[PDB]
Amino acid sequence: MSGYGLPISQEVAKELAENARKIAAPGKGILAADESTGTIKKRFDSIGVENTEANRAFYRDLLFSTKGLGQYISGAILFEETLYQKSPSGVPMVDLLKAEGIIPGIKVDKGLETLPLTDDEKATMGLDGLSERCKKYYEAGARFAKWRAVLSIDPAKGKPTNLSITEVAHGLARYAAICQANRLVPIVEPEILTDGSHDITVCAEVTERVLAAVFKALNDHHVLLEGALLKPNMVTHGSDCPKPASHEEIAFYTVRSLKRTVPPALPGVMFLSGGQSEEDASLNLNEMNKMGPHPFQLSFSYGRALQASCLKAWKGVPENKAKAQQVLMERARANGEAQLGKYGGGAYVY
Amino acid sequence: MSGYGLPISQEVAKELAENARKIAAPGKGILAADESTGTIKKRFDSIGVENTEANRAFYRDLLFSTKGLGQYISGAILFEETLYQKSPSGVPMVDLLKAEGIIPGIKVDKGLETLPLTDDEKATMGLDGLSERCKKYYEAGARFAKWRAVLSIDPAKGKPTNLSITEVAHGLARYAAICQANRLVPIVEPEILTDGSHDITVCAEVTERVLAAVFKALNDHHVLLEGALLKPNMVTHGSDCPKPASHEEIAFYTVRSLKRTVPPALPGVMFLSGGQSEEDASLNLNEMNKMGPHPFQLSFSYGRALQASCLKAWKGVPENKAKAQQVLMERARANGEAQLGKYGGGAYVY
Amino acid sequence: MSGYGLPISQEVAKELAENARKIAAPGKGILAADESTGTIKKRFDSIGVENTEANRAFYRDLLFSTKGLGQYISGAILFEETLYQKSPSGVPMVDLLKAEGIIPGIKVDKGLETLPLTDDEKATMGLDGLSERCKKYYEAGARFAKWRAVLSIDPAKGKPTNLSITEVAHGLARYAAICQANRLVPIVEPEILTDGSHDITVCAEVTERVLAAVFKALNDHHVLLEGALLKPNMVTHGSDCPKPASHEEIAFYTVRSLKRTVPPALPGVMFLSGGQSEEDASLNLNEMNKMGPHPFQLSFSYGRALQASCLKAWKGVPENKAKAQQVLMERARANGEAQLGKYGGGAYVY
Amino acid sequence: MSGYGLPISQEVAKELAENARKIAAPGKGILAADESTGTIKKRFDSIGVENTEANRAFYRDLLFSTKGLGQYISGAILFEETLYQKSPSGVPMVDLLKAEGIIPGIKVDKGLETLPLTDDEKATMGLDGLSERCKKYYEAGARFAKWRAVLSIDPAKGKPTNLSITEVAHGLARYAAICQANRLVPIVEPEILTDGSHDITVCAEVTERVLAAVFKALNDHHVLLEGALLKPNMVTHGSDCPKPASHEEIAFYTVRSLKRTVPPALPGVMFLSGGQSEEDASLNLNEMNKMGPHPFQLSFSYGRALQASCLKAWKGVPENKAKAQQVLMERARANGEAQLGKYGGGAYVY
Repeated sequence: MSGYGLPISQEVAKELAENARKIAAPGKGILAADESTGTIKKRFDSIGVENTEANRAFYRDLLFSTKGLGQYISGAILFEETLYQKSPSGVPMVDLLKAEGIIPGIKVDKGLETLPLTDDEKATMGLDGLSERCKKYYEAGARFAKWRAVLSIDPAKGKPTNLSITEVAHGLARYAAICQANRLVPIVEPEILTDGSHDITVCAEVTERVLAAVFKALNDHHVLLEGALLKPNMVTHGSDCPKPASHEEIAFYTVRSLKRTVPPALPGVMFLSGGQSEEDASLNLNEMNKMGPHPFQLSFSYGRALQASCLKAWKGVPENKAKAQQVLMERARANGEAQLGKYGGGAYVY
Repeated sequence: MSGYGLPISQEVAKELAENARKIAAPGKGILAADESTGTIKKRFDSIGVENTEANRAFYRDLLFSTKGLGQYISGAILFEETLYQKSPSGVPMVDLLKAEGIIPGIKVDKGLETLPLTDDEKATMGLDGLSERCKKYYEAGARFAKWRAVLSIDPAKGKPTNLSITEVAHGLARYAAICQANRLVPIVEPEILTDGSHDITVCAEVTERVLAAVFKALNDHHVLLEGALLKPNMVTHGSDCPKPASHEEIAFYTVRSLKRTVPPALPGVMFLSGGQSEEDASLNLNEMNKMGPHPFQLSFSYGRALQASCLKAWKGVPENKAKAQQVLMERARANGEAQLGKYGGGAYVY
Repeated sequence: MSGYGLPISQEVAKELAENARKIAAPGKGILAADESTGTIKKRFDSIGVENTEANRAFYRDLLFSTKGLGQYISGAILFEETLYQKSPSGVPMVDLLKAEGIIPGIKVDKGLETLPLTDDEKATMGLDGLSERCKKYYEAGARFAKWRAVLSIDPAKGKPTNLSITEVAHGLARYAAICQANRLVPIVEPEILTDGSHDITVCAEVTERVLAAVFKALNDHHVLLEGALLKPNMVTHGSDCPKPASHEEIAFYTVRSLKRTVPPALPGVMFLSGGQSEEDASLNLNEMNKMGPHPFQLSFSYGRALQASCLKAWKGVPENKAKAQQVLMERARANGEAQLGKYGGGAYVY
Repeated sequence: MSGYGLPISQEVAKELAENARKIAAPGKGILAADESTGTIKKRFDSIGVENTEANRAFYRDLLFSTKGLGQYISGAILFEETLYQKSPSGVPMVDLLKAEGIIPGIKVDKGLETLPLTDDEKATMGLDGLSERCKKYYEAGARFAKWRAVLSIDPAKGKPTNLSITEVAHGLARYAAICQANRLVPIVEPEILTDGSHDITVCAEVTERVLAAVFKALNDHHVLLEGALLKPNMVTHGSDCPKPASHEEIAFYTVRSLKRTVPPALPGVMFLSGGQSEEDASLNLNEMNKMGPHPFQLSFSYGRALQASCLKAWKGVPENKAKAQQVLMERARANGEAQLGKYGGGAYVY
């Protein structure tokens, strides 16, 4: 009809859909290694390492040159620096990924900014120049992108407010359509933070409301779900709760929230770990995939939950490199097995 | 949180979800026998039968007393008259349904009314007194309800307009929540009419936009998808097209439109036949279920496509009753087999 | 364009706009005498009068036969019973109104019903058959209509919820367009109740949000603002507050909330009195009209604030009739003078 | 309540409201001199002048050093280059404005970009870094800002589409709130282009729909209308029409469209001239202000309609400077008089 979205290029759509399914491949998930300069500082400060360019290059090479990582990792999200970086030995980071058949991805948002006259609710910035950036990143080897939006739960303050949800959904939908116009699969990340002492049922209600708004906006903006991925938070108690919900509970409410809101043309839901321990992140995903088969792949896009022990094993010490790659492999295998519901553990409500 | 829907009664939710799954049972579908007085007149005029109460009672008894119908029919939608009617032999219509294990359902809308200052776009009326009606109907044996909204495609006139879609979605969401509060599974019927000469791709675009709006509104109104059913139109060419789309095309675009918009917590999509021939209705459903397995049951809620030949065989003649029940069984079996993708025929684009 | 509202009949629009301006006439306002059977019982119980048909007829005749009332009263809202009623002396109620040049109006909503899964938030019912009712009421002499929606403020519960506001706005917009299609000026009444201990600034915020939503919906539904009236609550402290806001404060925040949301094509804002005393209702309106001139008429549509002392003077005693009509005239004059900012009293913040 | 906008700083709000009223001063309007490098090239190519920095500095100095211009010009919108530029004689451009008491303003958008999968419908870019830019611009002397969004009318293509309107409104509301957080009055410019052969009544319908959406979004984002200005298109026939509407018609439909959508807390509507001749722009504004008094100031924010003859008189020739300033004064006086409805000409439908 007149007034509807123009037809997407079949050739572009096929590439997006093929790459989205490759990223959401059974038994595999995403390594989120896209910490910005300031975020990697936090990661590095926790093990007392100077956040220099050489240390960042050493560490990202340690990750991406891990032999056999591609058995469990389908894609790696990079920060812009890393996409154009060489390892200490001189090899481009993207070439390390290609050697393992890992698809490079690129974080494209420009971080967070307070929405005026909210109680420090956040807009995600980055649409300006995004289309041109996506073209350059595709040329450099990226085939998917990531944009992080953030929402808070605070019942006393009415958070997340209508304005927060509307802004998050609008930014994610604009970003996703721009990515697809430039042949990048968009990872849509509406992260609801665990901050607070709310119950898991409150997280479930908020997650549903947010995802319903996000997917309506994706439709409004002509986003191709077949060529997109979702990166949501699992549904959990708030982080100030003294009792973490059981893995069975987390899996139940997470799957329920997704099935109530996510159309099944979407190929993959790649969870963020959002402060969970490495073992919880694996056990929670495993429990969801014992409830399968599902209408979309339920898998992982983990940063902290894939790297925490790796970092602690490396300690900034070059000599600890092999040990560090071994622990990364241990966690990659755990989460690949969890994708299949076959992880053995390591060291209806309406 | 404060400001969200109160929790639905677990006992009510369980009943709704159990009955919705019973209606969307594999190998079965819905007989839509809820023609109002004026609509059954049309049906009867086409075979030259006087639209008297006795003829209506005779015909509905002919349908519901068909021995073995419950093998293929999970539920029967009734008009209010029929819900409180006895067969010519004195048996309540609901008792005929119960004897076959067919769940009674009830049409609860009060028909269509033009939206002011539209080009005869239609609102569905009936919310006033609906909650009280649902209570009475549950007492009388109904366990699901139906509400029909209607949209037109007309590119030159911009139909369906924003106001049409907004009204359809609002009425369906209010109706569905009221039904569930009264322990009735709501069938949500946003019918996009085939009127016009538009292509199947136009029907697909409009269907997507409408369903995205409907399901956002269902979420806004706290409707439990686990205890609801969808009754949409298949995606087809307009009825003024000289070439009907292939069964393969209709199945592809119909499944695609659903997977792009319908969250998989919904248990069943029960298609309306919307003027299609009996054989097309079966072949189109069969073709969709050759593409399975699907995240929800794809089945039928057919009026014309289950009764056309039955009516033509009955001819208002009492003596043609057995013959008429035989042809009804033939079509019920065809469509039950089509639900499984096993109907043998009778007498990716982004 | 294709997809926009069809043009309203110029002849119908002119009648609506002329009658809306007659109702919002300088120095005059509306007598709200449309208490349903159950609401007039409350009014009558407060003075110990049996709520019989004869007593209702006696009292409404006492009101409408008050000589000279038309100097201050432009229109009178009636309950359906009264529109078709005769005075104890045999004169039709509408003929009493016509003799004073008071325009008859008619309440057309069917009362309130809880929205499912809200904390007893209310939908207004009555759209079914409304168009046909409006035709009959126009024939009987009504030239404007009234539909009351209700919202609550409760910060701890997040009231009014998004669903409440969406439903209120949708019902009011549908009702208003149906009225105008039938040559009745719609009074749009989104009453925010005073219940609770919130501050006047909270009432101001909520009133703004509600009115912004209402007027967006009126536009979506093709409502002619030139032929409509608004009946909102004044902006005040909650009724559990021990200190009532000053008349200066109430006037400031009320005018501010209106000027921030109401397009000036609307001819009149006719305030409800919402539990205020007779004197407060007059002084608050007077204070607003000392701040004039305004882009729309600020006037009154008072029930309790025009009748409280009248009822107390009548006491159900026929002999107290003249005294009762005198006190009604006293309050009508007070509020007519308040419309002009000339009431002498009786017995910027961003 | 919890969940509403935090209170705006009273000190910031007072400054914004005072400056907005100063800009919308009776008998005055805005000189729009904010042509970007590429737009001023077009302007300069039409008179055959090389678009060098020195020529731009010469011309902007010619404009802003016009003696007595502040009698008719309350504010001047600048391009960023000009805000930080000195005249050929060495005087900062902002100091020329201050000497005449003209308030400096700054264009802050980053231009237009196609919305993916639309028929070259445009988003306005520029939110990234906007808050930080506004701080710098305030320091440099700017007290108001401008952001231009663009919509097209094309009935056959359904333009402006829902996505276009939603994007325009979202960008304008985000921009306006960010400006106000940084003490800049935002000019909200949703320009509906005249392109096409549509009638004035089509322009009126589209303008209403767009403005209703814009002002709902401004409310959603907590924008202070008391400290904002609107810069809309007048309501006219499309530019391909052989007959331009009468000045009486343009004034009627323009005022009507505003009064149907713009809340009267907004202090000023400062029209763009949008391709009209200098004389039409003045006569159309004059005709609107013969229909006064209005609930907001109706005035001008003219680029082409204040400069066309000035440019043609200058011809890039330095010696033509005084003549050019004289013609600028002639047009400034014409439009200041038109603001009052006192321009003498130069060389109800529902």
